[PDB]
Amino acid sequence: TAAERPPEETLSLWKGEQARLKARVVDRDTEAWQRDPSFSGLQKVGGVDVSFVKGDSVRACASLVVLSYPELKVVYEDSRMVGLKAPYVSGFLAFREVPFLVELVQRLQEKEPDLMPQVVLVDGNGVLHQRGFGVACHLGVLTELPCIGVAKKLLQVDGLENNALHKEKIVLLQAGGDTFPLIGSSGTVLGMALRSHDHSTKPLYVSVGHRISLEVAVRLTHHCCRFRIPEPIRQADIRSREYIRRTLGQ
Amino acid sequence: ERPPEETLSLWKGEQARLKARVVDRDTEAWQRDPSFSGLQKVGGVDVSFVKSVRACASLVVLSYPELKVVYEDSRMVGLKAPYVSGFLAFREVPFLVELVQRLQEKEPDLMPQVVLVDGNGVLHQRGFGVACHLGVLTELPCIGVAKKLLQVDGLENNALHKEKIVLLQAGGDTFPLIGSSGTVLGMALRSHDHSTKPLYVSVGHRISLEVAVRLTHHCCRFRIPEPIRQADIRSREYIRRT
Repeated sequence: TAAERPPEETLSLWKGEQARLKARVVDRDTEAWQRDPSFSGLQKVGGVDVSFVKGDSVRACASLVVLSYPELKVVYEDSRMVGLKAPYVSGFLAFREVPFLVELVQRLQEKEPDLMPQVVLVDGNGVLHQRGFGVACHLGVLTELPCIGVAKKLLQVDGLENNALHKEKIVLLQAGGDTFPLIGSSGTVLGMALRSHDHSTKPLYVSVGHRISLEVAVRLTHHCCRFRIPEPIRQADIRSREYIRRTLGQ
Repeated sequence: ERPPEETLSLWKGEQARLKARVVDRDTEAWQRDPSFSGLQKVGGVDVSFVKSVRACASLVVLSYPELKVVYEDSRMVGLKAPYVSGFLAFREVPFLVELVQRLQEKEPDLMPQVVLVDGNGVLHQRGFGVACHLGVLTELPCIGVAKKLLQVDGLENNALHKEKIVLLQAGGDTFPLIGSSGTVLGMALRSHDHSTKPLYVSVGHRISLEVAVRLTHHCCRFRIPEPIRQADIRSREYIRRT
């Protein structure tokens, strides 16, 4: 039943919790380094990942890393095998993994409180979401850490579509740092498509999680990119997959 | 790990004995045909080893020129010989032979007219790589296809060698691998237009080098020749079906 889709009875409660927690999202900058032209004052950037074991519908590995800024060197790392309770359901990602991420942050607080990250990059959307409250917002509100949503595929919500027009806009992205906005049918700006480095063509889709503005989230994500995937998320995923490989006796 | 020297010494002796049976010229009418008219069946083999000792050996037969799979067989194999460069056949050739015998017993009309092998033929420490070994034990024509240069008889993947690779610009372009002896051990082959890393092609058995290289090029939809690529896909897929 860990792989079984939750009943509608359960999904409705999850929608209720998302609406409750959404009132606490802060979609502007609240940190001094975020208003600094060079992010002076930013020293620690977090990244998270949860990799789900390929045969097990029951095993996953959750990882948290903290990187120095601007050097992007790993100064803290933690991976844990966890037991899954819910499958992937689009729009409800937080409910299969956010408790593991929260526990990772609490373990950091108990073990190395001086390495608490000043912002966390999350593998998943923030406000670009069926109900405006994706996993990056969910983590932000439960920890009160600033959070950025970094997605690798476009969530087709509020009129967004990976159609021919969208693919043309991607072709128009010519260098790392170039962007185009993700606009809902309401006209609201849900996020930005970002070409993350010169030698990638598939963009990241960046949205606000918590306690950050969209322009700052985009700039910082760009600055964290040595490859397509931002180094905090990339290093977390590397560790999750390595730990799974070791656990699976290899 | 590595086998004792007494064992490698016996294996070198065996390689020398069998090498006398290698035929390094064309013996099939389709081989001298400008289009390989008469060639209908091209085999490929692969043996994938999980780094316990479990491994999977696969044989495919493809139609020519269409390169469609007409026969496939994947067998879990269980022997424990380690990889020793120059002695590859001694960890896998009996299982390749057994695949060929299974084809003969099950679909004798699909027996391949030539087999592409992942590993060298005469490009080898003692002139008798796994592709020759398979050729002599089955008497099928065999082509050795390697992805890295075996540094033997003075061949070296140095800057000079890397300059020649840069000069390979189109699928089908080649340069010969000339040993310090003056012997031509094989050819470097740019196997298609959108790959820069060459294949190293050598004679296994009952084929000339010029025919082996041309046929290998014709079997390449991607960098790796389609018979080998399809056997490898099946070995890994079979293993993943743990």
